[PDB]
Amino acid sequence: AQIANLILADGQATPANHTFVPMQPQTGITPSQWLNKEAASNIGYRKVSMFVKYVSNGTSKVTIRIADPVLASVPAGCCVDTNTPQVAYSTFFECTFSVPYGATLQNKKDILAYARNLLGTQVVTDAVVDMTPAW
Amino acid sequence: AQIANLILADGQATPANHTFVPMQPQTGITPSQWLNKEAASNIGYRKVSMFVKYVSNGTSKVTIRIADPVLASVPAGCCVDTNTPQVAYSTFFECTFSVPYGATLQNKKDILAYARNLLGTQVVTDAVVDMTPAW
Amino acid sequence: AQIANLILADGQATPANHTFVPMQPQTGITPSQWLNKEAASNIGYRKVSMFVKYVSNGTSKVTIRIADPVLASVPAGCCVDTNTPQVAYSTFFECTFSVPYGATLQNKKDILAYARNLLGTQVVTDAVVDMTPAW
Amino acid sequence: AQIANLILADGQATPANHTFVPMQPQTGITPSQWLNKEAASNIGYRKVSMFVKYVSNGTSKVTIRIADPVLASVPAGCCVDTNTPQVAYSTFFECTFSVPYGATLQNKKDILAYARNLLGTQVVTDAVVDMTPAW
Amino acid sequence: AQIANLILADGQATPANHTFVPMQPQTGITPSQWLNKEAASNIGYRKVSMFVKYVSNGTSKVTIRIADPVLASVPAGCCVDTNTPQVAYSTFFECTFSVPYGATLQNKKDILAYARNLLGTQVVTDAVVDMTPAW
Amino acid sequence: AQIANLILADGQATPANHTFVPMQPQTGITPSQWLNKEAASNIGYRKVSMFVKYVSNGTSKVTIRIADPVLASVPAGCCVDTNTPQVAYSTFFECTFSVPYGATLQNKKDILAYARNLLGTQVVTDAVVDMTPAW
Repeated sequence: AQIANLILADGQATPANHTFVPMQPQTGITPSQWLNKEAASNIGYRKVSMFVKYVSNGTSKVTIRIADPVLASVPAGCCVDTNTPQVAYSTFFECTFSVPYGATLQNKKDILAYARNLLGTQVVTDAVVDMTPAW
Repeated sequence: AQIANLILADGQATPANHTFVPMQPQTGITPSQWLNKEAASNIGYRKVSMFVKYVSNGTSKVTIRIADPVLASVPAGCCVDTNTPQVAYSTFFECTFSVPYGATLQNKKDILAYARNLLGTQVVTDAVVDMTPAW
Repeated sequence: AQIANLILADGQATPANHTFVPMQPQTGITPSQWLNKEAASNIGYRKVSMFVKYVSNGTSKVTIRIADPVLASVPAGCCVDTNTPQVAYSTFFECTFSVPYGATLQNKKDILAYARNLLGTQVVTDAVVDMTPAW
Repeated sequence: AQIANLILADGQATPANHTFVPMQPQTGITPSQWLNKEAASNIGYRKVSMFVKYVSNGTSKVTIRIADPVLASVPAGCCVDTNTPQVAYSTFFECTFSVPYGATLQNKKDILAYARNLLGTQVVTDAVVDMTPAW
Repeated sequence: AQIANLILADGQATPANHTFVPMQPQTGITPSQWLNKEAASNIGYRKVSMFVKYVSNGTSKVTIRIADPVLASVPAGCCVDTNTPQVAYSTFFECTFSVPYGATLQNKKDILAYARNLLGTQVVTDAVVDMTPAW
Repeated sequence: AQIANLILADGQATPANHTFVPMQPQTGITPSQWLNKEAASNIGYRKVSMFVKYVSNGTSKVTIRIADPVLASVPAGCCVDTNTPQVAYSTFFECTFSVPYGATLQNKKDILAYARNLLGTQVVTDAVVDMTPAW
């Protein structure tokens, strides 16, 4: 997988696809990372990043983080320098897969599928969106 | 979501549903958690735990961790006992959603969808199974 | 040479081509490296790494190292874990070309050819396989 | 393999064979080594040397080094004592095979072939001759 | 922009394309750099290098330098060996684009075009080649 | 080269020629400089300046800088009088040619052409406009 564009669909009544241009690939410590480039200021750009640490005799790790910021919009007549905008708040998602040495390709398939199916579960969607726990 | 059984499909040619009995609900200090209860050994049970920390003025946090013990993959010569480190004989997935107070319902839906679509992406599938990163 | 797949033939009666997926390109500090990705275990993957340090006034250096884990050869009684030293359960080949600044293109071609012909020589083949030196 | 002459072909449009007389064989610490005996002075002679350390319970090692020097030629009318010549620069190739105890003859064949095929690869010839990396 | 070959036309009656093989991609402090690979010795290789510092809130900076070295041809008198070359002199071009936070994309286009056209201008060609100012 | 008008094409879908009336000829330390004269206030005038330091025995130096300022449009809130304009920001381009004593006239031509073509290159256009490095 050479680095290339990334297309992720937001959650709406009808999802609309959002595109992520690559900015830096994975070499050494630095992780591969993409930018959305949709917001008004350079700071509102939504970003994704990933790093695949392959440990030949040890615990390999895949780390992913997704950042969705929302900029601070002030009334139009008001005066805050547009050259200095701030981020009001930003949602974050951070996950890490930990795969032992000597794990079967089937074990890797297994855990990937468990993670994806769990995040697709009604209890998980319920918890993240409505803030509703499993009581 | 009252705590109840949880059904997650493994990754195979034909995926097979695996069931998760609940063990305890979510409390203020303990996270809700389930158990696979398939393998004969206490070790081979697969666990899934989740916790929804609501912060009425601050960053709420949903935390999820999935553990799949792969003892089949362990060589016959290696002995597994209480002192064997967990991260050496089982696969793990850990994610955390961070949701600031004042996030629109649409922001919550958005980040849930971004996470799920990203883990569905081919680049992620390729990186977790074939260990191949984005270079 | 943009980094791309690498195909190396093993030594058998009928040699069998083995493919090497690229993992990361060559950077100023990290060397370009590939992976075999054949054996089921993370350990059994065979790696090949290379780095070309250009010294515009001095001794440039090309460095290559090849690692073939032979876990089949390990006795059943011996356990292999993170603490097992690498050089005990895998074969290794490490070479370094040192090219001074001001070397004619013909000097570079020359030493490449001398190295390749020497490793092709029967004395080298005999010494590496049958452990028999030149006495 | 008793020590005997060595014939290595340089890299040219049409390679021309160069011969290496043996000077010292491998006994104890001292490695087997051959000399080209083609250059004008005794210091320009190109040399090859090899050592096969057989470790019965441990990591056996085959070490090879090839030295191609180019002497310093000064204008004929100029006066530098011909009894005291210097080497302007010299190219070097150094490789080490590391073979574990208990490695199959097939594993030894394998790694020898991987090394030879890799040094024969277009990316390797490109890197050593043109100073071109894998980017 | 993944790093790839770079083709630049020299200044002649009829310009001739010169190719620049990459040596180093930009990562951290280390800047992207390409080499000409035409002169025989490792020194004569011409070098182009660039570094893009993106400052998310501030003055971002693109820095570029072009180095055209010419090897010295010594006379008989000084008696430096024909084989050890030295660089006589080298022409240098070093530019820096400063792009502030609030800059329009059209502004970025504008200034790049002004720079290119100004290096095209008769006044600049006159000044750089004949050392004649604009009096 | 007596100082005279200077015409430079802006970067647009269709470039439009912009004229630069001279203000100052190069004399002593004071460098030649031209002004755009398009924005209404004396501040918005864009400025091009150049200085040719001919060093009869040493490294001669041509220095150039292009300043593209954009006037600020204030909102109603801060209540700076409509009549007093302020400069919001300005893009800057600054280059320096270094020509050593022994440089061939062909070498001067060469480096000027390399600079112009490199500012033409897709990598540089990409980097300056989208702040994307050559990774």
